[PDB]
Amino acid sequence: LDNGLLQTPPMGWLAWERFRCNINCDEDPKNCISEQLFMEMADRMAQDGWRDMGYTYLNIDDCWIGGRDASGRLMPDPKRFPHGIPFLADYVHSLGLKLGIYADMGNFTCMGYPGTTLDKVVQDAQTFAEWKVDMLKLDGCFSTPEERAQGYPKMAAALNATGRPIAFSCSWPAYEGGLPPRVQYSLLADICNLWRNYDDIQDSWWSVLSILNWFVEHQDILQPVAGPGHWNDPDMLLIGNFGLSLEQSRAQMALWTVLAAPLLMSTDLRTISAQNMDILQNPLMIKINQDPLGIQGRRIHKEKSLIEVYMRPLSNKASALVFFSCRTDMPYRYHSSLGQLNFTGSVIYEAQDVYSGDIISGLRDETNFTVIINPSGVVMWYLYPIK
Amino acid sequence: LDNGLLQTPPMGWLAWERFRCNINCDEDPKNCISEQLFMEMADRMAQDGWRDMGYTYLNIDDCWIGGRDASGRLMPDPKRFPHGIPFLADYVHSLGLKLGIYADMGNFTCMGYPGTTLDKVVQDAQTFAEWKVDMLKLDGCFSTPEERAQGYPKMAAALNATGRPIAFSCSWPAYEGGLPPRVQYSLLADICNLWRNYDDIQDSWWSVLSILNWFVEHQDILQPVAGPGHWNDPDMLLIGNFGLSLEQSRAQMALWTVLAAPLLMSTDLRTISAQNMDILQNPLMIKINQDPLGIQGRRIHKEKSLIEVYMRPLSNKASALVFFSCRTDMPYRYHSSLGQLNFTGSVIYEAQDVYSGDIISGLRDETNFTVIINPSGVVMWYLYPIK
Ligand SMILES: *[C@@H]1O[C@H](CO)[C@@H](O[C@@H]2O[C@H](CO)[C@@H](O[C@@H]3O[C@H](CO[C@H]4O[C@H](CO)[C@@H](O)[C@H](O)[C@@H]4O)[C@@H](O)[C@H](O[C@H]4O[C@H](CO)[C@@H](O)[C@H](O)[C@@H]4O)[C@@H]3O)[C@H](O)[C@H]2NC(C)=O)[C@H](O)[C@H]1NC(C)=O
Ligand SMILES: *[C@@H]1O[C@H](CO)[C@@H](O[C@@H]2O[C@H](CO)[C@@H](O[C@@H]3O[C@H](CO[C@H]4O[C@H](CO)[C@@H](O)[C@H](O)[C@@H]4O)[C@@H](O)[C@H](O[C@H]4O[C@H](CO)[C@@H](O)[C@H](O)[C@@H]4O)[C@@H]3O)[C@H](O)[C@H]2NC(C)=O)[C@H](O)[C@H]1NC(C)=O
Ligand SMILES: *[C@@H]1O[C@H](CO[C@@H]2O[C@@H](C)[C@@H](O)[C@@H](O)[C@@H]2O)[C@@H](O[C@@H]2O[C@H](CO)[C@@H](O[C@@H]3O[C@H](CO)[C@@H](O)[C@H](O)[C@@H]3O)[C@H](O)[C@H]2NC(C)=O)[C@H](O)[C@H]1NC(C)=O
Ligand SMILES: *[C@@H]1O[C@H](CO[C@@H]2O[C@@H](C)[C@@H](O)[C@@H](O)[C@@H]2O)[C@@H](O[C@@H]2O[C@H](CO)[C@@H](O)[C@H](O)[C@H]2NC(C)=O)[C@H](O)[C@H]1NC(C)=O
Ligand SMILES: *[C@@H]1O[C@H](CO)[C@@H](O)[C@H](O)[C@H]1NC(C)=O
Ligand SMILES: *[C@@H]1O[C@H](CO)[C@@H](O)[C@H](O)[C@H]1NC(C)=O
Ligand SMILES: OC[C@H]1O[C@H](O)[C@H](O)[C@@H](O)[C@H]1O
Ligand SMILES: OC[C@H]1O[C@H](O)[C@H](O)[C@@H](O)[C@H]1O
Ligand SMILES: OC[C@H]1O[C@H](O)[C@H](O)[C@@H](O)[C@H]1O
Ligand SMILES: OC[C@H]1O[C@H](O)[C@H](O)[C@@H](O)[C@H]1O
Repeated sequence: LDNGLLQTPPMGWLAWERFRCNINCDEDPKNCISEQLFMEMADRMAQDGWRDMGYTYLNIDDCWIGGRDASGRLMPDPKRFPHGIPFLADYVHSLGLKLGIYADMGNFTCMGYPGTTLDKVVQDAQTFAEWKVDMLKLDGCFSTPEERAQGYPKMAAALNATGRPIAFSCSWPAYEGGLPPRVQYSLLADICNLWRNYDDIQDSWWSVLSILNWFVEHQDILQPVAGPGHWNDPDMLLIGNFGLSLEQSRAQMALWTVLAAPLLMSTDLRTISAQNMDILQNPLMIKINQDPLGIQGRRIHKEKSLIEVYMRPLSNKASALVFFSCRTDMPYRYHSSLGQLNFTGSVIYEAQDVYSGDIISGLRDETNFTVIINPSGVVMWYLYPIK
Repeated sequence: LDNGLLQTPPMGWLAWERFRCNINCDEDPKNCISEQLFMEMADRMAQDGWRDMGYTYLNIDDCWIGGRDASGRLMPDPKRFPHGIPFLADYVHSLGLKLGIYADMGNFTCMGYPGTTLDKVVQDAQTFAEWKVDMLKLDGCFSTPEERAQGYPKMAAALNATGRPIAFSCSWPAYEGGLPPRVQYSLLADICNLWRNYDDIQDSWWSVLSILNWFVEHQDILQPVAGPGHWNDPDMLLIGNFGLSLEQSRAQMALWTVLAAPLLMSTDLRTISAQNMDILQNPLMIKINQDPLGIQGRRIHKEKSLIEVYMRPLSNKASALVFFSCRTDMPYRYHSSLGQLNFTGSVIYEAQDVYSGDIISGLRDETNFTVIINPSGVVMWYLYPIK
């Protein structure tokens, strides 16, 4: 979408994966979807280094809506959002952050809350802009393919007309199988800043691999359509939650980064461990994710030893390499050379290990190197020519 | 097997899952299959509370064999085991531990090392006894159904004839699909102390789940056949390795415990975290696993919320309950009562949460309770009557 927004992938926090549709504020006041939850997360983002590292979006997901008023104007749940959305937006802006909200192009949201039907698109866009929202996630439950085909372009146009810059996250392609001929990616890129192509992430390694596999199988289609202002969205980071081991957490971060994915966390920032914070706030990792070229990476090699190699081109003739072990046994000593990974001759390279900080220097194409990769884990290099 | 051994499930350490067939001691001297590795693990088991908690077996797996001498007698790899197996057993015995060894009923071991063919069964049994081995794991690679049907009883008879008590771990049923009519559990119970029924565990949550689900699907057959002296073996514990998150690690321990499974670790005891050590060395968990009745537990309840309940009867009218979440979203508040979990009578119970240590008092059959279960995680209760 040509609205000047998201020239690099959006970094932030999204409520959904961790907090879902928990509206029982009587039994569970600390973890229910509410004004309090978002304010407390905003506080952590501002105080604990998150905003400073680039995580700027605080996004509300499903289950915020209370109904529509006599004019058809959207309202939050009065008990869970007693001060309303402008209050929350103003609060988030006062901390140097941006606020995202959620709507559904259809009769209802996926959890059955009031939907943004075709005749409500313009009104709801105007409402969001008036509230000073900075991002909209438009889901596609309870609609037909033709309704979505009208509705997503209509919303992009309605948002534009408000005059407020609002980042547009579309779920349109996920509902149509994510692939040609039903999905037109040139069209999507003209109307959306980012799009959910595929299944909802769940808090499991199986879910991560399932998404990873789908994006890799279809990378010839998906890789070229990504760039500044228009990203593929493999869904939220699971880092800080229940399903991923340490190696797996490091793996998702590295793989989302080489895929030029949004770094949208969804975790309790109030209780996040130092170890998981270290992953998400890794400065070189973020630098790579936020590379100005915005070129999505690809899997470039697959071995029968079950080691996969991913490569992302970066600015200043630099590259990111992810050595990824799909093995389930033990650490694997992977022997290779840059020449075997299709690098150009005569150039001498240097690598910084993104997680350890270690520097490997004097790498010519023919230089043999060994990387030790843990099972379900990665080794990630930031690679650059040296003069 | 009526040899006076394993009246409770065996507890110890097995090399395979974590260290596999790593024989390259030139490049990896600290992690290769060698006498040093086993001596170092023995020291850890003696010094770090493992032995005193009940972890007594230290088991060599595949890839230890050098060959056969002129008389056809097995010898360990001379470079990797320079002092010989008797030296290692001596060392193990001096620390109050027991030594386990590996052989294969067939042409070769699964990794292609010399096999214990039918004409070598007796000689190998005598060799292990002379070496003062305490446990034998007999694999079934590179053999026919008829060879196994002859060989496993032949080895049991041979081991018996040596006069040395040697715990017998049989993989026979795993090569036969693990089920009747192809597997005869009445025979296995008479000739083996424990048997691998099913697939090799790998370092992943998916692997734990597939094993757990196979054992649950066939529990009507498998539950009754286990007891003092003869156990089902769902394979090694993964706790301390790479593939399991904290919740999943706590889950495998709890679930292996209610299944009256062996507690055979396979992890680097030199670098194991305190958090993982606290799981494996949990005194009440071990007490439950080592319960003198040796009655294997069952899944007693399954709900659409994807919460599963397991129950294991224990000595002194006590029970172990495992509330297991197969959800992949967020913590779940499970509402139940003992009466809904098929507890009868007017008995008043008290429960101790095995992980938190918390005590819940005044539980009658009708009393409503709530437990909070994390995704891919468990809540475990030790439940007992009070008067
Ligand atoms: C509502 O929708 C409209 C129409 O889509 C949006 O207006 C566009 O906004 C974008 C982003 O700000 C504009 O793109 C920028 O144009 C700059 C100059 O273009 C001029 O010249 C062309 C002809 O050559 C004219 O069409 C145009 O009117 C301008 O006069 C560029 O300099 C910018 O360059 C950026 O990208 C390059 C290359 O990637 C980088 O090197 C630079 O660093 C820089 O970031 C950029 O391309 C676009 O021109 C606007 N279109 C129109 C018709 O005005 C609104 O933004 C949108 N409003 C809201 C509220 O969402
Ligand atoms: C080769 O194979 C034979 C079996 O064919 C094995 O012999 C068995 O060995 C076990 C273990 O040593 C014996 O079990 C023990 O029996 C002891 C006495 O029981 C006798 O008396 C009763 C009278 O009612 C008879 O019914 C019974 O047949 C025996 O003759 C007990 O003292 C032992 O009790 C143990 O368990 C209790 C738990 O309640 C504890 O309190 C005790 O401390 C103790 O640990 C035990 O039950 C068994 O009797 C033998 N069977 C036969 C048929 O002889 C060989 O061991 C095996 N050889 C090798 C080396 O593997
Ligand atoms: C989006 O919503 C529209 C609007 O209708 C509204 O929502 C419905 C689910 C009902 O709750 C309505 O009371 C409400 O006005 C849906 O269009 C409507 O669908 C309903 C139910 O399918 C239709 O009523 C049915 O008519 C058939 C006869 O063909 C009977 O067999 C049924 O018993 C029932 O009475 C109704 O005609 C229709 N109304 C309009 C104005 O079109 C629409 O289905 C829904 N779209 C999607 C994609 O979910
Ligand atoms: C286990 O091995 C036996 C022994 O034969 C060995 O393997 C042969 C291929 C050859 O290399 C011999 O020198 C070895 O001693 C296998 O039994 C033989 O099977 C082969 C078929 O390849 C056949 O030619 C012979 O007649 C068989 N020998 C006898 C006398 O039994 C057996 O097949 C192997 N079992 C499994 C399941 O792998
Ligand atoms: C790299 O190592 C391989 C061993 O696999 C060796 O054959 C080759 O000569 C080495 N290449 C160079 C240029 O050192
Ligand atoms: C248990 O809870 C149910 C509602 O879930 C309630 O109807 C019932 O009265 C409770 N039972 C007791 C004994 O309090
Ligand atoms: O109910 C909200 C839920 O709806 C869909 O499933 C989306 O794909 C999820 O990301 C989430 O927004
Ligand atoms: O209907 C719920 C919906 O949620 C997401 O958008 C998924 O991508 C879809 O495949 C579907 O499961
Ligand atoms: O090769 C060693 C390997 O062989 C078989 O697959 C067994 O089931 C494993 O437990 C292990 O002993
Ligand atoms: O040789 C590996 C071995 O591992 C397990 O025991 C399987 O159940 C067997 O069928 C066999 O594949």
